[PDB]
Amino acid sequence: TVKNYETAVQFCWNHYKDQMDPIEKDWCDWAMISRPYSTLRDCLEHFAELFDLGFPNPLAERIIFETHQIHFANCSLVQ
Amino acid sequence: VKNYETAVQFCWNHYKDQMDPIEKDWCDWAMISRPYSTLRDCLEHFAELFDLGFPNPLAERIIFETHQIHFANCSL
Amino acid sequence: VKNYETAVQFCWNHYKDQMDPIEKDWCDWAMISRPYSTLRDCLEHFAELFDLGFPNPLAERIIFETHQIHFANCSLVQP
Ligand SMILES: [Ca+2]
Ligand SMILES: [Ca+2]
Repeated sequence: TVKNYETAVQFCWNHYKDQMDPIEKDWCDWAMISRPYSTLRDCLEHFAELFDLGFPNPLAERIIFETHQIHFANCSLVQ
Repeated sequence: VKNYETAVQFCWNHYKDQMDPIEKDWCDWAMISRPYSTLRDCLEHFAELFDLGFPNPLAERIIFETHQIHFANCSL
Repeated sequence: VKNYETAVQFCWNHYKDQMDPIEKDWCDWAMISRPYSTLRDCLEHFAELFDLGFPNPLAERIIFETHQIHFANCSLVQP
């Protein structure tokens, strides 16, 4: 039922992974992958405002660092 | 505070003074967000005051810094 | 620039063109803010041009790259 920020962040991440898991072959398609990533960021900020925490905030930024390490860090910058 | 670099140091020290006594709580994400927001507000207030963009490379180094010393070892 | 990825290379190449002649000043924070602000504005402009979110993963990889090659080892205050 989502009643604090930590569990909100889990909610956002879970929705994000549901998008990212089955499209591994396109993680470095920068234009395409910008959509689910936007939905992650925006979810993170939406729930930051809902719980009156600022944005960015440390948990949100750990989450953004985590996707960069697991999805994007070893992508080529030109396809 | 004669310039941006010394304003950034001023911001950074008001932040640490808030953070050092509450090491136990550095991974209480809700709580810790407050002093962190003050640091960002400070970094941005002084950026505009010295007519520099935000984010900017020095402000970003301060953000990496606090992630490295306060939040890196935290369970998510 | 036929797409976002090539837009991001134009931004990045223009940035390096301004940075390379001022290597002795990469740690002059107030000074080096100008070319960096232009880089961010360039990344955001083309982002909005191609109706992608900003920030986005590719743009963030460029940010990380300048932090790694330009600013990682600078003193936080000049002598
Ligand atoms: Ca805009
Ligand atoms: Ca779009």
